[PDB]
Amino acid sequence: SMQEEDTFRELRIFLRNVTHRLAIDKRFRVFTKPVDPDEVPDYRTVIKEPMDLSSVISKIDLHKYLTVKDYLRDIDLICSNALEYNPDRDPGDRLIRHRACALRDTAYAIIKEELDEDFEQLCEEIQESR
Ligand SMILES: CC(=O)N1C[C@@H]2C[C@@H]3O[C@]2(Cc2[nH]cnc23)C1
Repeated sequence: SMQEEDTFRELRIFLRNVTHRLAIDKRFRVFTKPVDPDEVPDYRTVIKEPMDLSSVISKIDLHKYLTVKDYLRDIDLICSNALEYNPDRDPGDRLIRHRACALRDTAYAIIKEELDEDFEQLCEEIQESR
């Protein structure tokens, strides 16, 4: 229905605003673009599904996310990729792990405060019906 397409357009507006607020935070700069194959030629042999905040905005605009749950699966993949690729005790690895955990926790906290649980349940019920 037209009302259902208005629901999904409100979901996209909401996801673009959360994603912009993560992308401007100086802590999260390392997550704003794909890892450069040139600088790190080993990255794509270890990490089988790379993800970054620029790809997330592209995916919103391609209508890839019909629920906030499917968006959070990509935020979780950015964070789990960084924990798996940078697991060592040295300060460089520990700093990127601390930033990855802060990106995940910040996204979840904005969604807990600003997403209406009945808006998310409506998106889930339209998705299930298709
Ligand atoms: C997001 C992530 O997990 N990354 C690991 C890489 C290792 C290190 O920070 C890089 C990018 C880079 N270029 C040169 N050294 C590096 C980003």
